Amino acid sequence: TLCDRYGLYVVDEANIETHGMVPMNRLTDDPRWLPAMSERVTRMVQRDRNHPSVIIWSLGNESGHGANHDALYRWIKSVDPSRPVQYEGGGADTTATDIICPMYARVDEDQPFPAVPKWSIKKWLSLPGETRPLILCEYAHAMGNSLGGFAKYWQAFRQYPRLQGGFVWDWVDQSLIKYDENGNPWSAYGGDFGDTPNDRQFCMNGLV
Amino acid sequence: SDGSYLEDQDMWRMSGIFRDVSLLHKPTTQISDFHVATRFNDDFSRAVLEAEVQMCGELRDYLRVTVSLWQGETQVASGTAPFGGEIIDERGGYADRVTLRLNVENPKLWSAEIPNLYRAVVELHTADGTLIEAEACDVGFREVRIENGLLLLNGKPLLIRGVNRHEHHPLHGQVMDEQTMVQDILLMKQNNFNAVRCSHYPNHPLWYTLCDRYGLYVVDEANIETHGMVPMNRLTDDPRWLPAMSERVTRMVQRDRNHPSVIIWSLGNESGHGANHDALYRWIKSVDPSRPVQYEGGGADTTATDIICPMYARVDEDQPFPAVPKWSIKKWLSLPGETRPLILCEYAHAMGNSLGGFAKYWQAFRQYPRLQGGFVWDWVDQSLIKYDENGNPWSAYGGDFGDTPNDRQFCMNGLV
Ligand SMILES: OC[C@H]1O[C@@H](SCCc2ccccc2)[C@H](O)[C@@H](O)[C@H]1O
Ligand SMILES: OC[C@H]1O[C@@H](SCCc2ccccc2)[C@H](O)[C@@H](O)[C@H]1O
Ligand SMILES: [Mg+2]
Repeated sequence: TLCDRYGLYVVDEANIETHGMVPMNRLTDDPRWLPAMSERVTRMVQRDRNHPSVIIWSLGNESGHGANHDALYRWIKSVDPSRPVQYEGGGADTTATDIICPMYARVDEDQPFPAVPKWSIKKWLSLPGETRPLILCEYAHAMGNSLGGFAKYWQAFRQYPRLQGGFVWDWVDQSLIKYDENGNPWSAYGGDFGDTPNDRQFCMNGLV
Repeated sequence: SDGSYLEDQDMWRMSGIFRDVSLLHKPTTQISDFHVATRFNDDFSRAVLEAEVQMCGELRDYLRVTVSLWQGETQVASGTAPFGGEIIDERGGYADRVTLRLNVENPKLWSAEIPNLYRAVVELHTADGTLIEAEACDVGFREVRIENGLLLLNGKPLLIRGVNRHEHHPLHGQVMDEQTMVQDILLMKQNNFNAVRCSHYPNHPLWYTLCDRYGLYVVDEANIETHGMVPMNRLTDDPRWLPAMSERVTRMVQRDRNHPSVIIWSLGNESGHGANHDALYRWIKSVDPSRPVQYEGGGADTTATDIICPMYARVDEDQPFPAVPKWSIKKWLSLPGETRPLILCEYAHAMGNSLGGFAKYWQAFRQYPRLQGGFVWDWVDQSLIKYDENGNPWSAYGGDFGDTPNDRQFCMNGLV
């Protein structure tokens, strides 16, 4: 409602992420989990499809590429043809996305990982056969003293028509407040609650 | 002559009988044309050589054509037939043509790395075995196609290490001899070049034979350039010049279509974009579907080219001219709708102390699949020799012969 009234474009995303599985698509390639995944996608679309600010649907995040993703991509295109669908898993340019949507691809430097390479964004555009627009779903990881080389993304976005921008990672630090002996507040991060294992200060990636 | 309007190439303007003169004797019944084409299975393990032969003179029932294929001294394949093609339309077929098909198993493929050649002999003879006349040419088995935005040879993507070359000699002007041609080919291969662009007209016929034998890819180019017109397409958009332009394109293709080294046809150079170029692009695709056609005029990516072929586009910097912008080559590839390969028909102008930033092109060629290389401008300086008072020779350039107006030292752009 607030994004409709003030004016922001929204990507609305299904609650599906299976990052810690080995391999990452162990559940999203299994037909026994197709029921559980379909409730997460179909109920989001039935709730939010009347909002003008929602311009793109997303199938979730970091769950590899499985046949369950293709089935659900096609379900949304059929019930709601008025918005594109994006999905980054399985190398950011599978048959389950309308937009190439890499995370942390660099402007000029290739990172050739096996099965899921991250090409430079200028090169990705022109691979044999490729016609889709490119919008980075995560770029410029703002952890601590960061955003070096930000100008280099914005030079490329303005020069190439099919580079249509991206979403910085991310808005606000996820720190929590703890109290010392004198009752003075302090900012705490992973591991400060006796939680173990933990990922320490990786929870603070915000611009604010 | 009015033909001078179509020959405004950047070079010395000279005149005369500057190539060979010869007499040829043929019998009255004679081979008047022949074409050779090669087709492959998916992995290049089986080929069909198809030969079309046409005759002139009086057709008789006893006339026969034999085509044989030789590898060294070993005969590899042979075929024989009487005249009479298959039915073409409601009125019949060509009584004065025949098509032989020869199967070849595990052919050795031609490329610039390994220039394997066969020899095809065509014999017109009587049914009882008397020879009337024989003709022959060198055959290279290779396939050139564009697939999914890449130029492929024998199924693999090419990287063109090319140069532009003019026919120029400092003492003899535009007269080419064999010794000069061989010297240029050895120096090119010794400096890691694999391709040559005939800038900007068909070459002496011996050039294509040497490129077949030593191994260079050739772009063969029609003698059409109207650079000094305003606007540049004033003649190539006029239908009254369509006759003159079509003779320059159709006669080049009828002369050179049997050479394995010729892999790409070009419609000429710097003549804007006119409806005459579209008509002639389509003529070549129809008579010779086995080679791509390229043309740079009118902004390097018109409907008259299979390859985007800019001249002097930069690696990273755009040059946005009105109507005919030169995009950076990395950006050109990804413009909305664009799917073709990109090969620069001229880059890295080598005038005087030059080629700064050459490494930057080669970094981009190796990183982007659809950037498949380019032709440097150019091979040899076009200087001429003059003599001083003591008879000592010196190298001269535009304006040193009292020629005016002239373009001074712009005639020297060579790597040698
Ligand atoms: O803010 C951390 C980022 O971590 C990387 S995993 C690679 C880095 C990593 C892996 C394991 C523990 C800590 C960091 C994700 O791809 C991003 O979406 C984001 O969550
Ligand atoms: O070697 C000179 C080059 O000149 C430029 S025109 C622009 C430069 C120019 C124009 C008029 C006179 C002198 C140079 C051509 O496009 C090239 O193909 C090549 O011929
Ligand atoms: Mg010119």
